[PDB]
Amino acid sequence: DIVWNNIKAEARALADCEPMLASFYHATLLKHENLGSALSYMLANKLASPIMPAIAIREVVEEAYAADPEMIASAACDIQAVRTRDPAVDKYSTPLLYLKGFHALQAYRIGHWLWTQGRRALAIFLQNQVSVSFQVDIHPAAKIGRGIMLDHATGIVVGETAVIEDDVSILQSVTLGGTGKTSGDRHPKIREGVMIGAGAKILGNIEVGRGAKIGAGSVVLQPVPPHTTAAGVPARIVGKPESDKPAMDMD
Amino acid sequence: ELDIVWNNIKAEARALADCEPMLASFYHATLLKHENLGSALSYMLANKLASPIMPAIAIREVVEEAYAADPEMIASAACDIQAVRTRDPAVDKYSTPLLYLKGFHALQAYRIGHWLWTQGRRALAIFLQNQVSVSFQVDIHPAAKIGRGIMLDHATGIVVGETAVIEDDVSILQSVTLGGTGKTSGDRHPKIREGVMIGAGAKILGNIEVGRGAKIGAGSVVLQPVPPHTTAAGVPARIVGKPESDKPAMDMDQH
Amino acid sequence: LDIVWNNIKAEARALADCEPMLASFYHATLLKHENLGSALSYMLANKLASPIMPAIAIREVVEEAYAADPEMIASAACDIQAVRTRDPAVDKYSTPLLYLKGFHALQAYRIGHWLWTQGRRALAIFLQNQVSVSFQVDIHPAAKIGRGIMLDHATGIVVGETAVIEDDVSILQSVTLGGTGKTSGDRHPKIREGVMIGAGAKILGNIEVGRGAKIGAGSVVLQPVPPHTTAAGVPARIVGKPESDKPAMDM
Amino acid sequence: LDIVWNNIKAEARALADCEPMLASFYHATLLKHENLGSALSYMLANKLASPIMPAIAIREVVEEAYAADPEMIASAACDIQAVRTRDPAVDKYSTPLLYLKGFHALQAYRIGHWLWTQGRRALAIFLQNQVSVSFQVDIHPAAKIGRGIMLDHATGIVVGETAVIEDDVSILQSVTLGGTGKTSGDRHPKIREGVMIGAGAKILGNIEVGRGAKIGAGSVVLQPVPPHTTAAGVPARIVGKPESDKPAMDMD
Amino acid sequence: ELDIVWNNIKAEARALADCEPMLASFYHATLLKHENLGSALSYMLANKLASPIMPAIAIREVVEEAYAADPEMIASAACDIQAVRTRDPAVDKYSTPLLYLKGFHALQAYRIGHWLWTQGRRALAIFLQNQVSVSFQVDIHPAAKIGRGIMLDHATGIVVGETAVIEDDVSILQSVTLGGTGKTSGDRHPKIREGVMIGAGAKILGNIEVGRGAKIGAGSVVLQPVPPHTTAAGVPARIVGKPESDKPAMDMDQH
Amino acid sequence: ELDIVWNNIKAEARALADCEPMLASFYHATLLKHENLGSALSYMLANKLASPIMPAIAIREVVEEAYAADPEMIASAACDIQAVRTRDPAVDKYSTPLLYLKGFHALQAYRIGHWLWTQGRRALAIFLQNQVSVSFQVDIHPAAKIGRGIMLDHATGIVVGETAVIEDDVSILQSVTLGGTGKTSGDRHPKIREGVMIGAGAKILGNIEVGRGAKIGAGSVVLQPVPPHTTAAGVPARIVGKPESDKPAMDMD
Repeated sequence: DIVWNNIKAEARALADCEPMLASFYHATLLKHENLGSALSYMLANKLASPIMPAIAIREVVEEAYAADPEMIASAACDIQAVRTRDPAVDKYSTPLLYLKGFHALQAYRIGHWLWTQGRRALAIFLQNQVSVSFQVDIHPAAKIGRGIMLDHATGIVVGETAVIEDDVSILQSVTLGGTGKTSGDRHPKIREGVMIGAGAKILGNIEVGRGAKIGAGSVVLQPVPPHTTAAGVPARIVGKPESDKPAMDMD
Repeated sequence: ELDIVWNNIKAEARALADCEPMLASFYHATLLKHENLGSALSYMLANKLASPIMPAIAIREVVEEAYAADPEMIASAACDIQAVRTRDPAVDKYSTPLLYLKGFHALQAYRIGHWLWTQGRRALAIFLQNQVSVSFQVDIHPAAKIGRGIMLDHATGIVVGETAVIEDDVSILQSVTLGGTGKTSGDRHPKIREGVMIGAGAKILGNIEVGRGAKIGAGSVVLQPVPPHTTAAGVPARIVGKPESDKPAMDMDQH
Repeated sequence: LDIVWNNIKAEARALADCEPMLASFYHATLLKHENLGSALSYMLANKLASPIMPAIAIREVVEEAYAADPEMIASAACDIQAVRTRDPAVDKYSTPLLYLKGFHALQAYRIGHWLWTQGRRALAIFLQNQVSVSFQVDIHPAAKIGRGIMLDHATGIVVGETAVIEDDVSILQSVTLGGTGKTSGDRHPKIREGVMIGAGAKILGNIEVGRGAKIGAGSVVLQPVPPHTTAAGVPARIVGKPESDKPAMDM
Repeated sequence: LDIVWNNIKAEARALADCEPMLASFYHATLLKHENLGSALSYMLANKLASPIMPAIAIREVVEEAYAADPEMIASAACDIQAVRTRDPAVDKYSTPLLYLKGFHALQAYRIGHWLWTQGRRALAIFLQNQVSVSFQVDIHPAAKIGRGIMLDHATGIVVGETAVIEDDVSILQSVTLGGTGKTSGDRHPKIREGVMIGAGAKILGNIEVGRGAKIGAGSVVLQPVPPHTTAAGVPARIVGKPESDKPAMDMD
Repeated sequence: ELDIVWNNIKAEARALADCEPMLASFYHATLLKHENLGSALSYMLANKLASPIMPAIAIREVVEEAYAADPEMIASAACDIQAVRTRDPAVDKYSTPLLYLKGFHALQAYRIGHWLWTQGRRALAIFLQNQVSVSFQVDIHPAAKIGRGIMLDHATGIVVGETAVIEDDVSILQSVTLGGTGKTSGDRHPKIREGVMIGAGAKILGNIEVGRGAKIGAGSVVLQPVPPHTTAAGVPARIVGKPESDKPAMDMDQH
Repeated sequence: ELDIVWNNIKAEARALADCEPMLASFYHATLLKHENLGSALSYMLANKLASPIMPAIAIREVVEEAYAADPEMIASAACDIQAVRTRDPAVDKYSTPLLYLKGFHALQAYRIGHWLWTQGRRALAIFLQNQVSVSFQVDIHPAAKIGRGIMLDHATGIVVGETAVIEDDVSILQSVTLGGTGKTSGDRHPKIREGVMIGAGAKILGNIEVGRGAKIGAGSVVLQPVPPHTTAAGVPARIVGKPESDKPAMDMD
């Protein structure tokens, strides 16, 4: 509710800032009563393709938001996460309009909901369109929570059996990928509060304890305990982070 | 092998057509309406490569030409499908690579640009090479010599340069670079041999062998040659062991 | 600018005959223009075009910027020369202009930079993020980047708000000149004249990279790096001194 | 409106099986909707979409109008019935909705009309002219048109600012309900309930066409025309009286 | 009358390719890259009928099917090309109808919908019929029986209804309606016979003959049958004379 | 006259920009961002003529060339704007023709193809002629000689052939055909003179004068010459009168 009024606020100012984009700001933000509508609009535009047009995607997204409204809530926490944690982002509207990490994340939620409902064929279709379109490959069966930030995002991979809990922050090229040719648990369970830096690779079914910090470039083959800074290739513990939840700080 | 894979695709397609009404016509357009795999492949390549400069319809003419002129490309692709199905535990269907997976699409798009480059049609090969980079996030120079039964899982970020070779039964992941060194033309890209796995975010630079059955770890930056049946790793790459199978491409043991 | 522009035009006439399907393309992009500045606005308009801002409208903006700061066109000619010599895969002055996303993203950065100078932030941000989606090269408009630069392959490059890249630098796929902290202010690398950075480096925070250094592939560089030094490893220690004065020219 | 909608849905299920290439089309346009109003907003959004206003954005506008004046949806159901009976080429309640530019233009008029009532003139005009280009039907939003209307073929229809068309009218290609003068004010026909107008009529100025008349094909009608009369000729004199009460229903 | 016409198209195309650089690739794509007329026609129809619902690539498959199944359609179209070139003094080239003239395109699109309707593929035939109305402003019901050597010059506004017939060597202009009467199915559309011209803005309603070689006046509204070798005209249509040539379609003497 | 019309367009545009938020950026893109009418015209023609074969950006280069080479086109178009505003009681704004009216667009697209044809760029002129037919339902051969202050109101169905002439201050409606006869090249299209109105669905065939100030009625099929200051009509066309004004184009009686 409060986040949505700032978006609308910022939008009125931007509409005056840049005439070329007035109608854009009006179409994406100002014409909607609430965030859920701005989200279906944005997802429809960003996922649209000849095979499924915006208008048809929007029907699907609205279905999912009608059926599990906490998605909209999740996304509002995802907006707040970016605004504080990204010093490049000074506005509640920037993620919603412009940031592929945020878009991919919300597109994941739709495919997740679809997969919950056993609508696998669609979930997979979208998963892969999102890869091509936003350069983020998240399997719909992954369990991701609220207040997440995929900053820059180009190159993120997250596989079938992964979990990401609330208040996590991830960067470009991070892979929460698997090992083996065999189905079953083989993807990381990343716990509440973790930061992962650019170009980490975290493979197999391994915990990353509640509050840990995976350094940039790190390749993490073994479990990593809470409140620990892992790093190196492959990853040994070089540290303990400077805050309880290093996701909020981005050291 | 190409007849049986094609009937499973068609089989799966009939079921999916019923699974998801919104996409019936999609499944029909991409898979069910075709007599064979080669047709489904030209369809898919035409749609995925299409651009105002060369529309699907025009790309398809080119792809069909190449498949008419070197039908083993269709064969190669059927081995690429089988490779993914077994090696990817996320992929439980012969149709998933064909419909959805940019690694598979980029790979087949490479084969077209390769054929073009063999025919001296360089301008086109380059055009496509770079469109495929933009469209699928895979940058493969057409002059590279890549074989059958290959898997570019996830694929975002793969680079493979002018003088590289990849032999049959190789498996590669996101961000792998088979890139070169120097400002000078000539051999300067890896020759990756039959059976290798390369993990996420490797960088393998210059003209260096990677022996038949080796395993390049994730994150690894590989400046010197790597012998057969060896597990390289680290930045830069030293040998930390020997892999757990003959051909670690088939297993995907990233440990 | 005039020397090459004639080579581009030359190469174009030959290519027009090489490949009939693309004659009209070569004519539209290169042969129909009196100078490089026009070929650049054409190419940027086509490559940045979107339903929200069509080629025709983007071109008006690019032409404005080139009218207002013509040294952009100059910068881009040095960017073309840089690629031709340093890329042994590229044997033609026209290849970067037509085909190479690194080159396109780089020039698109210059437009967003100019826009940001003029306080047209809303637009600069819009373009920054379209370029991320379209070319997989995220760059912040506020970064200060110079002439004779090469982003070879490019997929995955990130460069953040407070970065500097000086003249005669060469960067590869997945390089991140990214930041640290949740706070605004200087937090991105200042990469100096002559540096090469190899594939998949990650250079984080406000740190110098001295005039002529060489960052190895895969390297994660958390501390300052002195001139004429070869850093490497994860994290990065000095393993030597490069083989040329300015290792950007050699690769 | 309920019964017509179930036939559409019925026909759609059969067609979905008839033609695999168009399954997803039939599903997208007809089968996935609970009611006619939704199928109408869908169709109008797709057909009016343009880079300036995308389907998604048009749909929001159409849904607004249908929320604000639901009798539009009703009007359109009568327009569907009209075509099915009066067009011997049309054997299905779904054909107008999917395929017939006359029907589309007519419903697009209703949206621009509603917009113009709300003083949203700039939009109404924008759409009026997009519809001209897209469907070759130029209807000014300020015209007052009613239910059970059929614009069969439609290419070339013009209908001007001050025209009225009442319920149960039928019009063909190239018909112009156009005006005269350089001056604003009443200058367009008031066509009354039951009229047929044939191909390539031109009916100019502020003139009645009485309740049940029949304007022949090719006719150029400069003077008023009384009820239950067959006009014709260039210019139009009365050559008779039609064979039915309401010649719109017959198309003699 | 094919094959010689096709070499002139190709000839003209080579010259035009040099005339106009902006359109080289267009001339190459539509004409020069094809071995025969049938291919240029499927190309042309695919591009011109393409829509998000059915893309060029998909339409082309359908057109090729029809041309494989009833090759005389290609023949018919070559006679339609010849017809325009002689009868249109604005058209000095065998390629102009194929590239540019909506009458010619709509005509050939009719042939596809006709073939479809013969095969009982009504839903598609109707879809195309109406897309052609929107795209080319020509509304021809697929069930109409139209023959070779026809010219729809200008074409904007032509309507031709379910039960109409047009025989070989007919010429029709903008706004002509070969439309019907009644609310009832059955024969109710004109049977226009070999050699007729119809001028701009005629309206010919109901099941009525127009004899072999007649000439319909422009603006004419024709409610009764019209005998061979007769010039009808007026609103409604009475006979004002006899035309100046045997087959007034070939001349276009509109007086 | 071209300065003052252009300031009204710009004026109207700001008001409309506030009227309708969905279209602000449209009004800004088409009208407000341009220094003069010539730029707004190249913009509009580029967007409206754009196609996969020739994109807006490429068409605009061509239109700008023509306007640089024969600036009186822009002038012609300003007279075409004024013509519509007065003569169309449905049009109360100098900007309506420019944004929205296919008659106006087709007319200006004709001017480009005409210029191209004068320069011997026939292949392009023909390409555009026919795209305009498909896109705007107006079929005007580039070789026709058409003048300023013209109004194609509604326009759907207009045809105008190779050897036709339309002089200044003419007004034409939907379905009008200035078409020809014969299979033979040479003069065979009407020479319509200054001041004529032609009503809906006229058909005027062969090489015949229509004198300076005449009025062709709606539906009329005109096979013989028609003298100045005369009201023709009927099928075929005989003289039923004399019009109520000197130049019946300005009145639309």
